Amino acid sequence: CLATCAVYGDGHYLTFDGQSYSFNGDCEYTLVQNHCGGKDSTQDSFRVVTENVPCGTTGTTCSKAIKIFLGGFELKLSHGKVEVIGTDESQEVPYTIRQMGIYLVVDTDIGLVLLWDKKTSIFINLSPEFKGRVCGLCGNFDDIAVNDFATRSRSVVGDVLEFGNSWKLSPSCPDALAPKDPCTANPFRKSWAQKQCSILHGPTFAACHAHVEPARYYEACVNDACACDSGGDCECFCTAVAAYAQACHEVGLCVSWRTPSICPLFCDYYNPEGQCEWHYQPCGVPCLRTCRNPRGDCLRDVRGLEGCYPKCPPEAPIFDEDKMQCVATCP
Amino acid sequence: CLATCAVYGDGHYLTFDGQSYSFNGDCEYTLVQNHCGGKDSTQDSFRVVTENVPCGTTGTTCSKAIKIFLGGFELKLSHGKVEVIGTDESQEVPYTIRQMGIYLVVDTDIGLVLLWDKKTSIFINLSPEFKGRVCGLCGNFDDIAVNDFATRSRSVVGDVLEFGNSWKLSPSCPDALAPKDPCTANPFRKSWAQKQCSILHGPTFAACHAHVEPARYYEACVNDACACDSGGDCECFCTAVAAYAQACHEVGLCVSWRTPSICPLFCDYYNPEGQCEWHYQPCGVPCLRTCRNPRGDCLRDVRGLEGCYPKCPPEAPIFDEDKMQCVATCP
Ligand SMILES: [Ca+2]
Ligand SMILES: [Ca+2]
Repeated sequence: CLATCAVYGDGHYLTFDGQSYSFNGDCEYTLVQNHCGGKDSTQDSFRVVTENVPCGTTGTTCSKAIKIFLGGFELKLSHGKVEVIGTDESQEVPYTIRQMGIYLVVDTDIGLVLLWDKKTSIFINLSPEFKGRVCGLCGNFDDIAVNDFATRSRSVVGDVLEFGNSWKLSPSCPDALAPKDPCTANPFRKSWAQKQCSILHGPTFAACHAHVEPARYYEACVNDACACDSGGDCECFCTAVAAYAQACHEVGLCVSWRTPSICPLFCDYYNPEGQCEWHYQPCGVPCLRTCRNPRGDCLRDVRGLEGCYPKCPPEAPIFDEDKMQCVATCP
Repeated sequence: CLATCAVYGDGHYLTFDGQSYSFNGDCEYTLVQNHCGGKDSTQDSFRVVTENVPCGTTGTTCSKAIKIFLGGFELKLSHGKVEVIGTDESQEVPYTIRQMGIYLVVDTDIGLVLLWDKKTSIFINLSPEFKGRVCGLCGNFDDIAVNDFATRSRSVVGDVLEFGNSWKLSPSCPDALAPKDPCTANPFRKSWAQKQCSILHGPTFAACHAHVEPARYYEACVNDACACDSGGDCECFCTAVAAYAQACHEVGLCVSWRTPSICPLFCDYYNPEGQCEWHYQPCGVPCLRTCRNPRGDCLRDVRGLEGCYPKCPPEAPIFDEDKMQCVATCP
C-alpha cells in the first residue's frame, strides 16, 4: 500500500524498499530529496534534513533537530516545538500541524507526511505516485532492496559507510568512521540491558512474532541500552521498544505493551479538575470529531498512533482542539 | 508530635532527633531495636533489619530487603511483595497490611508503623511513649541531636564510620570504608545530574523552601544521579525527589510536583474498561470508605501519602479493597 522510511535510535535506518542498516555521523544529512539533479518534472521540490549530535560517550550519534524545506518554506522541529522561519507572502501554506497521541503529525498537500515523537525518531510516509523519482538516505523508491545504495552519483556502492558519508550537506563536516561495540565498551550494563530488552521476546509480542522478526529490534534495543549511558537510558529504552511497537502496529494488529512500571504515560494530567475524558488507546482511535473535523467527516488515512486520547461525553462532543477540552460548537 | 526516621537513596539517614549523616555498608544492619540489653520492661521486643547490596560501580550500597521481627513473627519485604515466614499458632497477628498510594503501609498495635515504597526507601514512625528506650541506627529517642552516636556500647563516638560499623549483625561481614565522590568518578554525568536536580531549587518548591532547607536534599540528588549509573537512573532520581516531597508533606502543606515528563504515574491502568474512578492526589485523601473502614469511621492518623486513589461514585461507594473496585456492600 504505502512504503515507510523509519529512522530511530542511534543511527538505525530502514529504507522504503525494506533494506535496513546502521550508520552514525555528525553533520546535516538529507533523508528525502525531490527532483534529483537538474530534472524538474513540473513539481515542487521538497527537502528534509536531520541534525545529528554526539550523544553519549562511546561515539554514537542521535538526531536532535529536523529541518523541512518546501515551496520556499522552512520549518524547524527542536525541543518538541514547531518554529517557522521561511515565510513567503504568496501562494498558500501547504502544511498542517496536528497533535495525535504522542506523535507530532504534519501533513502536506503533495502527499508526504511525517511522524515525529519529539525526542529522537521520525517516520516518513510517501505516496506511490513518487515511485522511482526520489533519492536520498531512504534509498530510491523502486521496490528493490539491493539497489538502495545510490551514493548521490547514481552509482551503487556496497560500502555502507561510504554511502552514508556521500550524503553529507556541509563539505567541511568530518568524515564518519566505523563505530565500536557499546556493550563491550561498558560491560557492567549488559545484564541490565538484556533484562530490560527481554520484553521483546516475551509472550506480549506473540502476535508480532508471527509477522515481524524481532531479532534486529532486539539487537537494536541491546545496543541502545549499552550506549545510552549519558543519563536517561529509560527514554532510550522506551524509544527502542516503541519503534518495534509502531512497526507491528503498521501491519494492522495492535498489542498493548505499556505498564505502570515500564514506560508509563500520565494521561490524567490533561484531565481538568472534576472531569475525566482522557484515556490511553494502544491502537489509536480511527476518527474523532474536532473543530476542523465535523462529525459527518472521518479521515481514515493514518493508522498506528498510540497515546492519550480524549473521550468527549455525548453532551458537547466536539473537541475544541486548541485548549484540550470538549465544546458544544465552534465557528 | 511524632518523630520520623528516614532511610533513602544510597545510605542517607535521618535520626529521630533530627541528626543527618551518610554511611554505606554491605551487611545486615538493625535500624530500631526494642529493649536494649537484657532489660525487659514487660513489653514485646521488636527488631527491624535492612539488607544492603552493592548497587552501581563506584561502591555505593542501597537497601534491597527488609526483615521485621516481633512476637516471634518474621516478615520479609522483597520484590515489592510481602512474605511471612515466622508463624506462631498462638496469641493474635499484630500486623495489618495496607496499600495506600504508592507506599506499602503496615501497622502494628504496639504503636510502630512503616512506610515502604517497595523500591529503596523506608520511613519509620514511633509513638512518643517509647521516648528514651529505643537504640539503633536511628539513634536514641531523647530529643537531643548531639548524642545520637551510641555505638551499641552506650558510648558516643564522633566517628560516623565506626558508629555505623558497630551496628553490624553478622560478625563475618567486611568492615565498611569511606566512599569516594561519584561525580568525580563519572564527570560525564555532572551536567545531566545538575539539570535534573535543579527542580529542587525551582519555583515549584517555593513553599517548601520556607520550612525545610533543600541544600542537603539537592546534594543527595546530585550524588545519587552521579552514582546511579548501573541502569535505571530515572528511578534513583524519582526516589531522591520523592524523599524531599514526603519531607515537605510531613510539615502539613502539600505541593504538586509530578509531570508527564518528570516521574510519571499510570493511574489509568487500574481503571476498568468503560469506567473512570482512579485519580492522582498529591496530598492524599484524608479518609475513604473501604470494606474494613465503614463510612461512619475515619482514621486520620497518617498524612502525606501520594499516589493513585479511587473515587467511587455515589452509587456503590464502598471500596472492595481486595480486587480494586467499588461495591455496594461487603460482609
Ligand atoms: Ca532501491
Ligand atoms: Ca539522641
